[PDB]
Amino acid sequence: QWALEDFEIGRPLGKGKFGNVYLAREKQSKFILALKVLFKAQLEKAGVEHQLRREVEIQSHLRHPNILRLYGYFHDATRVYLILEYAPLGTVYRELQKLSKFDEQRTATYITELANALSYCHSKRVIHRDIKPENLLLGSAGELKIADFGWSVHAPSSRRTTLAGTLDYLPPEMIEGRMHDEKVDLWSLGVLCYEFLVGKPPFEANTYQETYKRISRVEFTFPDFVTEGARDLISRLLKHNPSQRPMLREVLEHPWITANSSKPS
Ligand SMILES: Nc1ncnc2c1ncn2[C@@H]1O[C@H](COP(=O)(O)OP(=O)(O)O)[C@@H](O)[C@H]1O
Ligand SMILES: Nc1snnc1-c1ccc(C(F)(F)F)cc1
Ligand SMILES: [Cl-]
Ligand SMILES: [Cl-]
Ligand SMILES: [Mg+2]
Ligand SMILES: [Mg+2]
Repeated sequence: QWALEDFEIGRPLGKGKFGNVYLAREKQSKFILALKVLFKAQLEKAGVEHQLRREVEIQSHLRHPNILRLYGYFHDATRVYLILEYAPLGTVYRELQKLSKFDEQRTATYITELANALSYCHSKRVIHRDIKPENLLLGSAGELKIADFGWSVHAPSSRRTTLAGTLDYLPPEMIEGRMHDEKVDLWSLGVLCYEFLVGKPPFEANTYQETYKRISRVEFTFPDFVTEGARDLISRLLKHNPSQRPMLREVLEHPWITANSSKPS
């Protein structure tokens, strides 16, 4: 169906390990979108063809206001193209670097939107497993949208692919290569809440080996300015035993969230 000739390419929107994303406009409809370009050669080399198919299949059937749309795909002799919804206000990552840290109302609103989107995902037993600021985009009204479903699977699961970059957002069971389920996303939710309020993730360290150690032992402390309500929520989410982590309904109905968020469930 679609081919490259159907689109006019614009400015670079961002880069990932494999993804090279551009602003684009479809010629006949003038529809503005984001084009995610991947190189077949590096995809074959890393042997992650299965990750790309899972990304296309899972994301294209999901329909939720806080989840980025995937309209379609096409491919030539060298590249693969994903046709995505364009997010005009950029990443949460960039926004965090601008402001250094978010206030309690901004943080609570983001968490509510995340919890809403994850609740929808888990209802189909879809787990994301790669929730971090670079993969959270912002709509035209500043609303949060989850993207990059390249690591997503159906629960329960093991891990068959090599862990690439940072360990900062992964729970002990995933890092120790053990079996895991939906509760991995809730650990990540706890890591984000901390980083949103503090300015850096709770287990950050100088080396891979040390970050590994702090995560498996759950070693984190709060700065003085973090209030009692925030500490309660974060402490509940960062449990070593996954079955002790709260349900998403509990997060959405937490007194600190309900008092500070500006959006409903
Ligand atoms: N729909 C989009 N709108 C705006 N920017 C995007 C969009 N998709 C991706 N980007 C930018 O490109 C970067 C990489 O996209 P992503 O799909 O996460 O690539 P990868 O899967 O290689 O990590 C993101 O961090 C973001 O900054
Ligand atoms: N042809 C090659 S080579 N390496 N990956 C591919 C590939 C990966 C994903 C798809 C997709 F259909 F899911 F979109 C198609 C092709
Ligand atoms: Cl290109
Ligand atoms: Cl306190
Ligand atoms: Mg990404
Ligand atoms: Mg990816």
